Amino acid sequence: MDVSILGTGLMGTALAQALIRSGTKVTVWNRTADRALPLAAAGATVAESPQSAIAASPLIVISLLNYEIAKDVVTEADSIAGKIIVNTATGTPEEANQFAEWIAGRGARYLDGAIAAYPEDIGTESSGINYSGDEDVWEDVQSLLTPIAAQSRYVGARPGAANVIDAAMAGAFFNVALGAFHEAAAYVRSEDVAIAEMRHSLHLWTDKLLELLHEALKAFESGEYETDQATLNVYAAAVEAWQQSMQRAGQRAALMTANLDNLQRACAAGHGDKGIFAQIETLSAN
Amino acid sequence: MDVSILGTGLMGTALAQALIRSGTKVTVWNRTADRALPLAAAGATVAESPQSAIAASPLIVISLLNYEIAKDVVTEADSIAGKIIVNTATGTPEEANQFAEWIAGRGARYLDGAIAAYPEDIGTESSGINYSGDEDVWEDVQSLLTPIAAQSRYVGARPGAANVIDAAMAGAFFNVALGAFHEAAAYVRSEDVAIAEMRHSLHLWTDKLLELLHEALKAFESGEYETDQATLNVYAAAVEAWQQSMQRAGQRAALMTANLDNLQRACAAGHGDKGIFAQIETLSAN
Repeated sequence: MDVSILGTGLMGTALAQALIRSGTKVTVWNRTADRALPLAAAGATVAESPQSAIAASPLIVISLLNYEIAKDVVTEADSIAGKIIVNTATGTPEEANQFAEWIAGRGARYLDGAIAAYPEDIGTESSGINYSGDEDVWEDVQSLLTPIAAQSRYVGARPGAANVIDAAMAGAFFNVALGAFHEAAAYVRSEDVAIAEMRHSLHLWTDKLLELLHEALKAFESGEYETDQATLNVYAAAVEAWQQSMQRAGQRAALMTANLDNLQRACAAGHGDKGIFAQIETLSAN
Repeated sequence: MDVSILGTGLMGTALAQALIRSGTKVTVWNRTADRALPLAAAGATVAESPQSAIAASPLIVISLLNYEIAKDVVTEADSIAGKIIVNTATGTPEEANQFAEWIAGRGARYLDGAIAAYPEDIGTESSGINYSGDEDVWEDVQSLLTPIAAQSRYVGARPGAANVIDAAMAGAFFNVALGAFHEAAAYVRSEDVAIAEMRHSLHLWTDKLLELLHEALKAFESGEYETDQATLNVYAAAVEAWQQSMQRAGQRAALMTANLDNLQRACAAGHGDKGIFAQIETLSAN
């Protein structure tokens, strides 16, 4: 089974490159056009149009800026029927559900995608893609798609699901975490301590965070926030003290305040004596 | 050279245990008292009092609740002179600077400590301790202390420095990051997506975060926030969209709002077109 990629903007290219070395006939197409030139040299048919691209292959992997564009690009096909559309655009679950219902109604199969990886990562161990939607579909493309990422996982029948998790992981968690470290290093610099001396500990802390993440997950699946050691109250105190120390250093410490606030709410709603994982119970705006 | 540990409350014990297997004479003491019983069985002289503990050995590693207690415990020694005091209590830099100046004035040498590790971690690879203060001292105890942690680093002549970084790393960064993931997983659960499907990606994301941390660090040392790809503006948009999506799901998304706020300030102060590492320039309360 052969595949066509709509979009060559670094990712799509990487996607393509991986698929060719995996052992598959590949056909590309790009609205920017010239940017797909190199792919030919690799070993990929380029294509006049969307229409010819769609027509070339039974599996179509979209790789375009957003959903609006991908809607517009496969509007130009006339018939997309009996084809598999695999859209790896990041966006809302709503966007993914609308677009899935649309593909379904032009007699096409769908699978929504979300890519945890830098373009350069795609061949290698440091790469993961999640998919959601008709599981029948994922079953029919696993073998063809798993090769291009180290980790490839069907994460649920809701089309919007890979987008929820990509939001959660890349936004809610990842980006905030990356800001937290800015607050951190700014504090360290404001105490005229050398920021460099935070270098050797980085991997200890990320190693520690990972463990705890797994543990938080366990405690979210279970109801069990059994105290065990350091309680909500303990943490609210420690963080208040850190906030203050950060504030006195002349740092808005906004992430910390938000962390504190989250933690106090958990205590004030009477979770003060459970484990930290119980701060989850008070994150609804209510 | 031999050592005495004041405090056996899990950590101190672990500290002790490690020091004995390293090949050192060890002498313990505990105010809770009974809790030091087992250490004897390992191979450690227990001690009537602080005074006898201090007196037993030239190097004294304190391991007590806070600084107030450690002040009170070595007030009871009469003479602490020509001894090395190594205090591994977490606290403010101020607390560390007061206490260092005090030890210095009873003719004793000081080194302030901060422990990135769970008690159980102490023997093993997953362990680090930072020290700050007179570097002459650290030079005289490196060989005796490095064995008990995988990573042991003198992080500056400011006594308060190990406490600044432990605040930064464990509070500003670590704890906030652990909250961010609560916001994350709460969002995922609120879209009736299964929280379990965030398990396999965890180590990819923590692996990614580590790299970026190193990179942020590079860009903080350098002035160089050269754009290179995704700009402040790009990120402010993505995060606003994520916030909204999280909000619409009925989530206070406070960490995200704070992250957004941090990011907008950076743009409004005209960094919109540099790399994300430039959000640091706008964290002062100003």
